[PDB]
Amino acid sequence: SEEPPISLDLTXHLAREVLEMARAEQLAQQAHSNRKLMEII
Repeated sequence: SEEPPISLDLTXHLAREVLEMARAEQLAQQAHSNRKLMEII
């Protein structure tokens, strides 16, 4: 019910998944896509 905030702490760790991976995949798509468009113009 009330517990140590276990899910949150673990989210602390796997933020390297859902924030670093997510943010990286965004930077990747928005690098290469943007750089393709930019490379065109």
